[PDB]
Amino acid sequence: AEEFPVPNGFESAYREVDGVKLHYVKGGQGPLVMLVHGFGQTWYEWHQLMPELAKRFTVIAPDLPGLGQSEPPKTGYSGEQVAVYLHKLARQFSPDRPFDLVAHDIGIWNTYPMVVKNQADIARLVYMEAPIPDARIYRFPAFTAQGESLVWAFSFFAADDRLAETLIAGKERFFLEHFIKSHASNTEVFSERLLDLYARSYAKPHSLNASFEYYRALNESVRQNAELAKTRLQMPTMTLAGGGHGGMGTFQLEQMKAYAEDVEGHVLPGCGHWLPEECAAPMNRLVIDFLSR
Amino acid sequence: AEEFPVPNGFESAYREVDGVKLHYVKGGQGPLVMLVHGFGQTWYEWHQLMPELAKRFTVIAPDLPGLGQSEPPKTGYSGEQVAVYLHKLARQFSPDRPFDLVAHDIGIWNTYPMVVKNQADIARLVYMEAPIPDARIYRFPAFTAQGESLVWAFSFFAADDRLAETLIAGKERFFLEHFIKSHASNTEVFSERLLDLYARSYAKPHSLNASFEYYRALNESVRQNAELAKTRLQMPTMTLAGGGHGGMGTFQLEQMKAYAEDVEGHVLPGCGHWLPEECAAPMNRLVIDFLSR
Repeated sequence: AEEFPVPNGFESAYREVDGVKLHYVKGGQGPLVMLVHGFGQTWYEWHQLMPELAKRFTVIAPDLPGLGQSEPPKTGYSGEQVAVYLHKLARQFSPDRPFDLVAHDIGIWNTYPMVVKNQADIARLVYMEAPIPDARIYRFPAFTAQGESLVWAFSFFAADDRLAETLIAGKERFFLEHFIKSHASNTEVFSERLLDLYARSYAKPHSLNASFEYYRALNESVRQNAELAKTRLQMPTMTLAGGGHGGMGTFQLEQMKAYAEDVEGHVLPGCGHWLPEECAAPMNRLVIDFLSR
Repeated sequence: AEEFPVPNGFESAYREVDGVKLHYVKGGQGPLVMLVHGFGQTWYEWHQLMPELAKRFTVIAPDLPGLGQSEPPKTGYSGEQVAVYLHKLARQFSPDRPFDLVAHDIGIWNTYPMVVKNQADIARLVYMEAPIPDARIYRFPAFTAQGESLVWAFSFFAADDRLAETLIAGKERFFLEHFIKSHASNTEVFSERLLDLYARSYAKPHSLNASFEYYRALNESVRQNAELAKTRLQMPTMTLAGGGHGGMGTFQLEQMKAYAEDVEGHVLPGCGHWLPEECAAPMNRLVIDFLSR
């Protein structure tokens, strides 16, 4: 069974990593690039970018532990813990060469530690649409002069007593449409059909819970990154962020500069949080050109 | 049928104000004190204070429009609109002399405009545990190093698509318990019977909706207050805030200083947000003493 349609010429497979079975979609030939999705989604967010990338690279797009068709982690959900799974996965397919990394949203939280701890394993890096967990997250506002703020949901998801699962179970489809669209500038790309696909996946009880566990581990990740960030990233990096409603704007690049010696950043106008879907053409182009240098 | 037990010597009654049937509980003799409840609650949060005050004053405790047993407002839920009803209600009972006003939580939002615009009508003012809606609310953090922040619910409640009603319906009891206790230092005062009563009341579909419409109007209230605030309050005022988990701390007095010329404040150590229930005795004493001067 596949929760989402595999692109022609790609395979859907699984690999056991430290006792956890990870689902991934793989295709193409050449140097490895790993694409890591974020909250509310799965590998499928990369499905339009993958075919073009696979013309030049071996592309692998895993489901984060607990999400999509991947089993929950056995250690925990903090960035440093989850990153081990992803680093090892990538190294199964690129054991003797560095690989490229593209990550979106909590894909960042779940990769940063393995990047900083194995810098020689990472050739080039693309980060989009989310803060690296650090003290800056504590400065985002709970409420804005426009209405709901960008990250109030962090508290919702992190709340005790399984507040979020309890309220959202049975209403996953409704909640996800609200969440995704409220964070979008080009909301029209989120058809009822596409939303059905994403909602069916995260409605799996272990997936709904795993979604929130990432946020419940966020403060732990912040504490981990406080130690880890004493060494800057040395490889070429690019940040992308949406300039429209729901996007991170200049924050993405400004924070990344504290983390990387070599970074070029882009803000995409009229695009919100969901770059691969809201603004496929310019995002795809930026990523492909960057990785193809 | 009464949603909550009326204290001996008080009457539960109704008055039509501008086409809206408002419910209140009234007793005592002497000059009038109006007690205005906030979110999650009704007139009943004042039920311990009322018979002590009723010894020196005529005490009236209304249900806010749409909450408890009061009809929804016919105009709207912004502070300036709601304040009209509460002001006219008070004047029916105290046409010939100024009355006192005690307000908690969103009771503040719903009274400030009528206070600032009718200063001659207000003898003395007590505000506890909530910001007057102004730009300061945009500084509260979405998330904290300890987990869920104090006011992330502002965005949750203000969200469209009836996000809050939709998620909370059928789970009203569960949600209110978590919300109340997460904003309390003294959770023990909230018995299953007490929570049952409050939950039953706000679970009325029009009451559940009314609850969040106050937050959906919050930005409008902030804009209203930006004009109103040009005139400072001149009457004697006191602020109270909880010093423990869930409380506003020093913020309450500090904000009030910018609005009022004559203000004294207290922070109550060991108490959270729900002062009349968590810390009835010291709160009652401070209010009674302040008003009895």
